[PDB]
Amino acid sequence: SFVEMVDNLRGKSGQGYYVEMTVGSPPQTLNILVDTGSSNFAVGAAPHPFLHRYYQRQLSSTYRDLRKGVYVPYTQGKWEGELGTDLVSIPHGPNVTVRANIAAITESDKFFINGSNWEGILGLAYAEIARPDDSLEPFFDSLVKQTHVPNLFSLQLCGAEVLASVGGSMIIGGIDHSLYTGSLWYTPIRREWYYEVIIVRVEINGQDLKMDCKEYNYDKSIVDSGTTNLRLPKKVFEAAVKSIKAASSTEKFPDGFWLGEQLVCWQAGTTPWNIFPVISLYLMGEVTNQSFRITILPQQYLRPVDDCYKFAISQSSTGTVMGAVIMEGFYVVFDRARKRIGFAVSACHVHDEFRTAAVEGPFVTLDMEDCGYNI
Ligand SMILES: CCCN(CCC)C(=O)c1cc(C)cc(C(=O)N[C@@H](Cc2cc(F)cc(F)c2)[C@H](O)CNCc2cccc(I)c2)c1
Repeated sequence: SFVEMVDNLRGKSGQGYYVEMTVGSPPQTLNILVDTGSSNFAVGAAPHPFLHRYYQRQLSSTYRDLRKGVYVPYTQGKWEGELGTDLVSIPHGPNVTVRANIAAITESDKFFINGSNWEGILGLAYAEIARPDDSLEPFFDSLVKQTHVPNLFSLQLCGAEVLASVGGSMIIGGIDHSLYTGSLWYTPIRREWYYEVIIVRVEINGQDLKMDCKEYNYDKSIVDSGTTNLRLPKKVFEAAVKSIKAASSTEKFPDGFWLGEQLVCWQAGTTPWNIFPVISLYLMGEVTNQSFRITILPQQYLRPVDDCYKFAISQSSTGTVMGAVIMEGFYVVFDRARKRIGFAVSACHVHDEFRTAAVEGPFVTLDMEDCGYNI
């Protein structure tokens, strides 16, 4: 948790947060998307219309070919590449250098984003979901094994012609207490593959959705910085939108808005935040029958793009995805060492004059274990 690591993240609204890294010898500078939703470290390694620079293996004296192909299919897009290892560093991170697996991207489809300013991706999740298989050690694992950096990292993602620039901090190896206020509440990492968690209750403006909690984790729920929106299973999504619509019934918006397709704008500075309800996600606590809640404001789920916004909540077919808009305003600790994820109100916490993002506990909830999808 270094002062030199504060504000080491940057990006554009809806295009992901990236950190600067160097690869090879001499160091080749590249901006890398911070993704807790995957486990492969990959970098563009061949010309592409959206890439202004890329990894050139031939220029690295420390590059070693692993003579193996690799391919990763995400929800959004996919890429193909060649495996190898090389020295990697994070200029505004711990002062260490490690030899890590690197997938040199040679072919991709709908992966890179025009104007995003990043050229690669850093999968921070576990080996179990790494490709080709779990034998390909993820970056963070290599970092911990090769150095004395504690097995933990934390993310403080902050909110906001071109898209609004965003900023944040990735604290590697510790917790920086100046980045949050109040107490840190922890939910268990259910299984070490994605950063899987369990949601036991969901409220919209204090009103319980009243669903069998298995629905909230229908298939699974994960914490994913590589995805912008809060993605919800069909049944949960419909209930949530229906509730939000009713709360903001004072005004009417096109279906395109609710479908997160088209945007909605208001007279500069008049966005009626008060008509939109807060959303509370109750996460399983470290103790049976005990949970805590993180409360999200509309300033979070209505993403900036007259002031224009897009509805940052959408339907998922692969489980709940607590994306960047949910993480923004909270300090999230990925405590791998104790298999838990912590939440606390961020220093760049979620706004409002009458309301505010919060992390509150405990709340007694019986049978939280039956909320998960049992393989
Ligand atoms: C970066 C923010 C902007 N974008 C992208 C532009 C629309 C989003 O908000 C967005 C939206 C959707 C609907 C899906 C994804 C997505 O797939 N993200 C992965 C990282 C990533 C993929 C990529 F193709 C582009 C990109 F910018 C970011 C993430 O890992 C997925 N984790 C779950 C998982 C599933 C299967 C397999 C594995 I392994 C993991 C990102």
